[PDB]
Amino acid sequence: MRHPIPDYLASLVTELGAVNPGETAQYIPVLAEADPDRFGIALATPTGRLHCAGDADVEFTIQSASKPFTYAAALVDRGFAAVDRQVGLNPSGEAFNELSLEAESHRPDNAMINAGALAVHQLLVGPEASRKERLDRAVEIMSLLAGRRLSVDWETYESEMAVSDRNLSLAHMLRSYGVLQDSAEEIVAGYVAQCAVLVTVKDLAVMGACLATGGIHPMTGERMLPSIVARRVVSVMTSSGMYDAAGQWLADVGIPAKSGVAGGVLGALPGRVGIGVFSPRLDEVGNSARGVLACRRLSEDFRLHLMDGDSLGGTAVRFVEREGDRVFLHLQGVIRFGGAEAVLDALTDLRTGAALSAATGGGAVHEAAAAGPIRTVVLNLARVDRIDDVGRRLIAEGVRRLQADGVRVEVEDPE
Amino acid sequence: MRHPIPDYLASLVTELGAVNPGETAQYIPVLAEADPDRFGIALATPTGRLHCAGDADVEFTIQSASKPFTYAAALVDRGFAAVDRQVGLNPSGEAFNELSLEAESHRPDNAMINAGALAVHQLLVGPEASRKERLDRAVEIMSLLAGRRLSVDWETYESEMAVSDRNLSLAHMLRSYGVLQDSAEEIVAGYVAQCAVLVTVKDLAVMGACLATGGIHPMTGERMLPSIVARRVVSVMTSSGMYDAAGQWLADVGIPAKSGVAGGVLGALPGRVGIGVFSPRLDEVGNSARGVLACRRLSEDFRLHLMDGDSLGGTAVRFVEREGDRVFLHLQGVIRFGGAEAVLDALTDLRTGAALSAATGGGAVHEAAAAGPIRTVVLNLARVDRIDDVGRRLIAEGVRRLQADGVRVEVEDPE
Repeated sequence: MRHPIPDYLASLVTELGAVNPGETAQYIPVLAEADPDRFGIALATPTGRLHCAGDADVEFTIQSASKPFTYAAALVDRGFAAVDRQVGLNPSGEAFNELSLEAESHRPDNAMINAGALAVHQLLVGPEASRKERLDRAVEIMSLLAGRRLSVDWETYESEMAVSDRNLSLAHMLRSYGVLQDSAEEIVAGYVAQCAVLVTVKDLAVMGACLATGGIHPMTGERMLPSIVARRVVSVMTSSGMYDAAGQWLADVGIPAKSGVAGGVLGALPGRVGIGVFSPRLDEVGNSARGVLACRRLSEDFRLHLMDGDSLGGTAVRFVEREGDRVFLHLQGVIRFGGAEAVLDALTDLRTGAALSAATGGGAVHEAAAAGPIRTVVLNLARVDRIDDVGRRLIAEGVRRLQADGVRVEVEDPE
Repeated sequence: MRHPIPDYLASLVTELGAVNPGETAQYIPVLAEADPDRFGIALATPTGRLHCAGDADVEFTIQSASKPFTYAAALVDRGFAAVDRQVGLNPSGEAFNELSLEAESHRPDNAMINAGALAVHQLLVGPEASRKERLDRAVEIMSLLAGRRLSVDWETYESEMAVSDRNLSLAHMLRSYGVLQDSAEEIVAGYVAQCAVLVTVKDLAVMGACLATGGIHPMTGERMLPSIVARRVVSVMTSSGMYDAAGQWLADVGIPAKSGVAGGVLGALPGRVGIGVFSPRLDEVGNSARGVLACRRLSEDFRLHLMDGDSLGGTAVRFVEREGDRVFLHLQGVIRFGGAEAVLDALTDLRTGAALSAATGGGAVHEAAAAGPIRTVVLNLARVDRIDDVGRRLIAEGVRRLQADGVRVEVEDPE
């Protein structure tokens, strides 16, 4: 059959496509003269599906939406300590206030604002890295998450450089406070090239999906980033992505995102989807008017929100059977604290010493109390996709306390 | 056997219990002279389990941690429009700045700060509600989520009233801007009594759990609040609960929470747990020193964080079987967009016109491609706990497109 989501997307494109308020970034001709009658959107899932509609295959410079990816590369290349000493985690407007540097021992507020992005670029490969290395590293992280080699639009780059006095102001002030070690010109050029990286709505969706999964690429299943790093990135996207409008945005949209002045909007909702949107015209605060409106629509219509209780929970326990002397407990899904906690409940509801469930979501945990004594328990993990360190330790300890009850425990774990 | 979580909690209490930095709220004798050598913690799960340790059964006034619950009651009693016109969604420090009222058409920044909490109390039952009704309503919402009738500590109340000049300042300024209609004294007294509601660490955990589940009480399974309301409440807890430290808190702890000056800390992580913590001494910014540190520990040790990709996803599809002519697709868990989306993939991977999975978390969606033509599909929902409107519509549309393929579809749905 035909998947309905791509259809929902086409509707939305047609709906919101009816109008085209605002205007394109006027500070440079390349963006000032860009065709405004363009509108695309993409939704990449964890499993690897990519739904889209409209101009979702049209390239445009990523601009600010590049900031979370370089942030991820910096945290990976230098570790949290080195990065947190140069970049804060406080939300704020893009407007620069010197008192903010003198504050919290000299460091821009966050990686989402330009001052922070400059500091992040400065930190890209290492203290002795060259300009070319940091630029390549920025292109590399973005390409790795997109799953294809990306190009830099040098035309937009040069156009931007001719009017980079502001970013130069920020860079020099950062140098003054010891946040930048290389030259203002060098760091600004690197950041400007970084923003000139070309991407389509589909790429942003895929890149967003890597972040939504905790660092796993949805198309290949390879871990591109550590989960803690991906977690920090989406965290700052949420608290600072939409600047001083972040609070209202978290509440009313609930989707961590970041817009770019070329018209692209990046979205990343943990555990659910990667979002890419494209629409040139910006609203009064510089965000893609339709891009931002499209995120708001998806949120409301699909009832998608960071505050959703969409967790495995008790469903971690596929089922529990008591054939006679032994008990068979099967697990499944992505097991972390929530699922592991439920498993511990199952092991405890046995005596080695319905409606409520469904009403909440305890899965087959209730089948534990329902299930001659019990001399052996079999934990089958065949249906379990993966388990984080926490889950492993909780279940490991759970198995340990079973034996302590003089109960035989066999863990059938194919892979 | 013995559940390990309560044991983890005991360790933590002993660990963090080793020291007791800071001091008790000195503004009133009742809190100034309270016994500082007290420390408890509780973790209530969605299914209905309640783990705890230390002084988790010792009552104390809820203070500020009452703000999200009255916020929930106001949104329920008056609807979003009526509340959003009097209360913003912008994070900020507790320090009052008049320009903030003149801003965004006269309304305090958010429900977590005192000015906002006063406006919320003002909105409690209705425009013609009496003082006694609004106070009862505040006690009622809190009792309903705790699952027991709560009492007001009138001794703490009176003690607070003798030094309520500041809250009176806020209330009068709000009246000046038309945010309050009743008298300053009346609204402040209501808010002060509201803060004097007595709770234990276990109650906060349970109350937090109601919010974590989207409004469902974990002990009975009854819906106490609409999901959108519970969602708005946790949203504001996250963006404003920790005031100007919210960004750093989201990133490093990732648990929406709110502390009270009596030493209580409330936590609510969607889909996973309700947190209650108690420890009298406050740090330099007025938060429970150990309470806040205990939340930070749970986050790091259990790897619990709002940015976790802990979702049902493809696990929504329990399994897919092709006996011969017909296909049997079984669903399970809490189905919302994420799970429903996966189901649509299953229905589409059939022709009516492994490692990658586990690597991500597609569950048994892959069994769709793996599964003479196909004349009938059976959707069994017996194992599905519940499904939100979005999921229902997506699956409803999915079934509709199957038939459109001239495929027989039977939905076995016991309950």
